[PDB]
Amino acid sequence: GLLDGKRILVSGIITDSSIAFHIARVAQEQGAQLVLTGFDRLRLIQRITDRLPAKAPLLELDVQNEEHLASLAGRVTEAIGAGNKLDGVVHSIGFMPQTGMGINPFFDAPYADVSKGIHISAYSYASMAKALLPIMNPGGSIVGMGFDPSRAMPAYNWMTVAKSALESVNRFVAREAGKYGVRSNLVAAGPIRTLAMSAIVGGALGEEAGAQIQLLEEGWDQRAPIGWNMKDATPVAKTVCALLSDWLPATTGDIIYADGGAHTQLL
Amino acid sequence: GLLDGKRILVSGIITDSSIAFHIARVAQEQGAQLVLTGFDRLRLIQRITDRLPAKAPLLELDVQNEEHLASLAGRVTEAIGAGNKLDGVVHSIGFMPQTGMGINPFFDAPYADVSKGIHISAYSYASMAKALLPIMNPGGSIVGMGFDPSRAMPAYNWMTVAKSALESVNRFVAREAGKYGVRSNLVAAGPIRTLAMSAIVGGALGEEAGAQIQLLEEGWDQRAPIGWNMKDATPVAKTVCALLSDWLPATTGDIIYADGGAHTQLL
Amino acid sequence: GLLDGKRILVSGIITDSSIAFHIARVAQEQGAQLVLTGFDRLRLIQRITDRLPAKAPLLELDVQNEEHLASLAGRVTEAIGAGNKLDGVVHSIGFMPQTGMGINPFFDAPYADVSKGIHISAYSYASMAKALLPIMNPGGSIVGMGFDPSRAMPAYNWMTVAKSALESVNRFVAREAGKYGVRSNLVAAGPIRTLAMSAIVGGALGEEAGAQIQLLEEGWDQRAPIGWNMKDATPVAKTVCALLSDWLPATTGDIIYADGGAHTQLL
Amino acid sequence: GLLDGKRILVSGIITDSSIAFHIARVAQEQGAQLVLTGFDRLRLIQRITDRLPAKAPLLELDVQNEEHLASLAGRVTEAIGAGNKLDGVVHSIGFMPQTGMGINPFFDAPYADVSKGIHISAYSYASMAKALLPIMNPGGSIVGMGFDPSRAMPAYNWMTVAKSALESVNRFVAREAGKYGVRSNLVAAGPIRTLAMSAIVGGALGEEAGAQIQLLEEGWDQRAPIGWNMKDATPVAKTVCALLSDWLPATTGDIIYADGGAHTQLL
Ligand SMILES: NC(=O)C1=CN([C@@H]2O[C@H](COP(=O)(O)OP(=O)(O)OC[C@H]3O[C@@H](n4cnc5c(N)ncnc54)[C@H](O)[C@@H]3O)[C@@H](O)[C@H]2O)C=CC1
Ligand SMILES: NC(=O)C1=CN([C@@H]2O[C@H](COP(=O)(O)OP(=O)(O)OC[C@H]3O[C@@H](n4cnc5c(N)ncnc54)[C@H](O)[C@@H]3O)[C@@H](O)[C@H]2O)C=CC1
Ligand SMILES: NC(=O)C1=CN([C@@H]2O[C@H](COP(=O)(O)OP(=O)(O)OC[C@H]3O[C@@H](n4cnc5c(N)ncnc54)[C@H](O)[C@@H]3O)[C@@H](O)[C@H]2O)C=CC1
Ligand SMILES: NC(=O)C1=CN([C@@H]2O[C@H](COP(=O)(O)OP(=O)(O)OC[C@H]3O[C@@H](n4cnc5c(N)ncnc54)[C@H](O)[C@@H]3O)[C@@H](O)[C@H]2O)C=CC1
Repeated sequence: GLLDGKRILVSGIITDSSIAFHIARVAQEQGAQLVLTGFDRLRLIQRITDRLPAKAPLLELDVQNEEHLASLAGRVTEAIGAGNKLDGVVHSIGFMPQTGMGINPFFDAPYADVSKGIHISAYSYASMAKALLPIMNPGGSIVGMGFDPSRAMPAYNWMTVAKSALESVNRFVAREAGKYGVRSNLVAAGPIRTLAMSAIVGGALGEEAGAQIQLLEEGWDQRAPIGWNMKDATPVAKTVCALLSDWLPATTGDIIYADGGAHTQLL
Repeated sequence: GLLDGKRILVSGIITDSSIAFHIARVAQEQGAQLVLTGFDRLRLIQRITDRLPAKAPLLELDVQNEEHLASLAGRVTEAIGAGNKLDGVVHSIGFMPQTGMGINPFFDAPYADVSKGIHISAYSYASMAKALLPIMNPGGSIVGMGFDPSRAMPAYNWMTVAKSALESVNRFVAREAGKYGVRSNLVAAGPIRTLAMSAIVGGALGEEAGAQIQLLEEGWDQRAPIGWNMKDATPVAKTVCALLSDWLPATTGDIIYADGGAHTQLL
Repeated sequence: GLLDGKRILVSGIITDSSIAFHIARVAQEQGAQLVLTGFDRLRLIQRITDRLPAKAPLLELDVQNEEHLASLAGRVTEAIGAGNKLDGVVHSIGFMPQTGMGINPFFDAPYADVSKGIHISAYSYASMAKALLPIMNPGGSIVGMGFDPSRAMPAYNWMTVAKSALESVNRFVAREAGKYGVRSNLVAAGPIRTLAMSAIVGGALGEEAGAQIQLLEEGWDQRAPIGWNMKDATPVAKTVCALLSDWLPATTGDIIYADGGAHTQLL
Repeated sequence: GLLDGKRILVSGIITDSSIAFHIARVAQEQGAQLVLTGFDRLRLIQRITDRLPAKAPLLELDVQNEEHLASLAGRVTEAIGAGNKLDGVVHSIGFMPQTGMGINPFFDAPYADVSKGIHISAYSYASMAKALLPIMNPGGSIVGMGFDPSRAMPAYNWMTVAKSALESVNRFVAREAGKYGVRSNLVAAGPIRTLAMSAIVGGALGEEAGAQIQLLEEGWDQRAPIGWNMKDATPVAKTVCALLSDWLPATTGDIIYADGGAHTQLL
């Protein structure tokens, strides 16, 4: 069991096709005891998570809520029992109001909307770390979910800016986390057919967005020297588990690309 | 005259040691007619700018003000006369509340403070572009001021996150600006002894910040194969002018490092 | 056992402080059956490898020898028995004549000497892949050893050029290897006290080299948010094993930094 | 005149569609006195260069010839007159035997052929610098021609490896050149329809190469936010001249992308 004995907080389960859902599953299959957090439809999330191969306490956490962040460590040690600490934290949380993604022209997202997306998608990586490093073991691992934002791309727009900010935050959380003996890294994932992703290629945010995203994903699989299957989140899940394991013990402030190799190839 | 005939909006003059101040000066020495914008002490800025080798209208612009952004193009064509357009825009604007720079631990900047810095230092690059591309000529150039945020560094903290977001914004403004025949680029500058920079090495934001920044700059000059003189902004000024010229006509969404070569060298 | 059942060719064992030595050891501790290759002192290597926690056939391979490359696949399937294939190949081979490292000024390495180092240290990664992909399983993994060559550094000189070429070769072997269902990646390691490394800080290649390398390594541990211990190769060993495992199944043409996080940090 | 008064050695003119040809032309139009070097058809090159807007001495230089390198500085000061030095050197030289480009599979280039291409296309950048820095002024500029080798691409194959090595060499020549007050940089150009380029899209090196290159170039113009015209070398020429000028005085060991902005954009 890659993750035998480890206690791991996995955030961001919203449906059974969330990337966190699969991380959660592969983690349990691998020996880990989890605690889960969820955003706003908690009953829905409870019903979804009932399907993991094992039970796991579930706590509410709205990353924009000071008080939830304040109480989080208490709620976690309670759920895992006093005298116990986390070995692993997964941040798999993201959001950008739709005015910052694809419908709208890039220049028409208003600041209050982008600030919200940066808050939830980038800054919150620091918040979770701050809230949780006090309850983590030496040898621990924080892992966040990004996508390669180093070139601009159609439709993703401000969400790419948010991911750029996230990569930079991650390099700073690594500085803090290191004082605890704790690694911090991002997994840069290829596009994965989430419920929201599907809704977008179905045109949820306008037709030209839809067509652009669709063209983006097909290009991925073509460049990926080992292919990319957007229908299958589990190679990303496995990658996160590798970073939660003790098998990358000298990597931090870093980015692991689970993307089929697509970013290393031009045509 | 590198810039003969060009009309250029240069933002961000606050003292005679602002980097915009020198860009302004080198630009005039080079043939350009400028319009200047300033933030909040306009009388102060007027008195400062009186010293440039030529007169230049001065307009108020608070990058967080919708109405200033709204009116900006009107105020500019008025100042340069109807039927005239800009060839050049300089964004040399930045700010991060001090809770996000160095005193404070990284995890204690509150979101409202970082959001403010991201607003002024990153998002505003899109705002200026949006406000001004309607009044720019084919062959034009937007240039913003950054610093290399690809590795974390002590004290700069959230300001580095903000610069990471800026680089990503710049790649998107390039997409928009290209429809107008207009380039967008950043100059990544080495550390330069601005009034605020000095105040910080003098300990304005705590002693350990001060010492860290001071150590940062000395490392710069040591790595720079051609040296780096933080007392002298004019090699950065000249670099911005090169991007305003027609001599980099195939570069955009890009980053030019005016940093003595320091980023290309490890020890 | 991370590597249970896998058959793995590990090249480059020359002493018990070679990085391959530890990869070999951690791999065996982890379930793998190995075949080993060695360069020129085969009796010496046999005596060294006798110390691994398990036996492993040992084959001669001089990466500059056409005939050794020609025969290699035969010799390997013989050693592992017909009808069996490799799951894993480790390239941990490197060399640059000393005229290209540190004594000599950079401009005085003669081409014939640099060509030799590029041959052994970069091109040979393609050669091993070519010689061995015919005997590898879907799901396999080729892993080479590099160091981050993206900034120039004192003394390493042409060896850095060679590592730059290696990273680029690796992106091409990924293209080929993918047709076999096989990943190709590099581990970028922090400096590790090998016999040759020690000899150099002891001044083997001149005093100023020695002092520069020594300054390089101390800077590493200072930047590394989780520290770097050049005396201990085993975090690199573990990283290579992670890439040999099935836990990074969507990464290829890529670079994993086992370097304590040092490359993500400026000061 | 951007380059008024400067003396500049421009290498690599072979036809009137060579990139050096246009650099040469734009440089003269801009005030510079040139000395030119040529590889092996000197009479041909003389007849070609007769067309520049001004005369320029022409010297033979085969970058693989020790004796030509040995004598080069003598021949140059002779041609420019004793007591005079160079302000500018252009390296616009490249070659990879066709076994390393596109016909052949990547694994079938033999080392002796790749070594040749690395010799001419990468190592020679150090050679020219070594041969010429002794006859350069403070404030001088060495400029080489590359293409972005950071992702693998079809057909270019070993020539991409060679360009990877070149970028790394350039970071080392910057270290040496800095002791003379001299900058070293590369221009990364978009694809440009040279005679050899045309021959290749015409299938000179096999049909699938041809089709791949052709697909590569069309993708360039599509990503380039300001377009890319492979028929027109003069935006690259202008970029090189910008680096020869005094307008990028703090950039070295660096890479300027004259590529329409294509590398900053994913789809
Ligand atoms: N699906 C894709 O193609 C890729 C997604 N990613 C990233 O993976 C992560 C997970 O998203 P997916 O699983 O793809 O979609 P998802 O929609 O299943 O996950 C988004 C999670 O963010 C949570 N969330 C939103 N606002 C929140 C708040 N205020 N507090 C707490 N949680 C909040 C949602 O509840 C949801 O569980 C995101 O960072 C996404 O950007 C990275 C690469 C690719
Ligand atoms: N000084 C340094 O070592 C380096 C500075 N930079 C960047 O150069 C740019 C200029 O800063 P410096 O000249 O160094 O300092 P400075 O303090 O002279 O310039 C800052 C400018 O931002 C303006 N500003 C702040 N808030 C504003 C708002 N709401 N609206 C409009 N303007 C506002 C200020 O009025 C000031 O003119 C900034 O982007 C800075 O981050 C980049 C590299 C190095
Ligand atoms: N030690 C260090 O600080 C770092 C080393 N690396 C790389 O790790 C790899 C292994 O080197 P170390 O274990 O450090 O030193 P080492 O000297 O123990 O390993 C070098 C291996 O290359 C082999 N070799 C040399 N010429 C050969 C040829 N013609 N054919 C076959 N093999 C040949 C040697 O026999 C030796 O086994 C090299 O790629 C090195 O550049 C990467 C990062 C750091
Ligand atoms: N054409 C393209 O799409 C791009 C070309 N480049 C680079 O621009 C540079 C110039 O090539 P182009 O003008 O495109 O082609 P070209 O064929 O006109 O120039 C090649 C030059 O290399 C010279 N050369 C070859 N072997 C030599 C030797 N032993 N000694 C001295 N010179 C030798 C040739 O004589 C020729 O003048 C090369 O570095 C090329 O890789 C960079 C980006 C794009």
